[PDB]
Amino acid sequence: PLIVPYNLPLPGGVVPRMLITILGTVKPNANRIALDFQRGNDVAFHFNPRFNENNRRVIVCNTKLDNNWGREERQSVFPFESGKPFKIQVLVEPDHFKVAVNDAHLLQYNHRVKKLNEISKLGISGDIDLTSASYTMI
Ligand SMILES: OC[C@H]1O[C@@H](SC[C@H](O)Cn2cc(-c3cccc(F)c3)nn2)[C@H](O)[C@@H](n2cc(-c3cccc(F)c3)nn2)[C@H]1O
Repeated sequence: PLIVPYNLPLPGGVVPRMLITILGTVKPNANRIALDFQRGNDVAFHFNPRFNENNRRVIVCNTKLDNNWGREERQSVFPFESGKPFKIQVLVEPDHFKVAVNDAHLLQYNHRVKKLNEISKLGISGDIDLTSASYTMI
């Protein structure tokens, strides 16, 4: 449905209790997926499944400030499957982003960028077909 890369505005920034849902299908032979929550040119939260990093599947999370990447947080639990449909949910909590894939908790990422109201765009990129991207308050 939707064109990738896709930019989803987050009007007024993120706030605790905001739930973002992304539905799509991983392409065959996919190499990478990325979600980038942006504060202007900075990336507050980069969520990056990698299908083949030295023959391993890994999720890399990080923050980019002033064009420099910080310390990576890596997760070896890998719920994505080439060719198959997925659901990503990102719930904004007071102290972290909480990510679930296919209704199962995956990881939390502590807020490094603390001006939550200034994180006002989400970029979706990589080797997917994107079906829907939306948000709501819970
Ligand atoms: O930090 C996140 C950034 O990472 C760099 S790569 C640096 C390597 O991760 C560094 N590194 C660390 C280790 C290591 C860790 C533990 C133990 C050990 F032994 C070794 N090995 N290598 C990427 O270019 C960068 N990016 C990805 C994309 C991007 C663009 C379109 C689609 C998409 F899907 C993605 N745009 N920009 C970002 O993802």
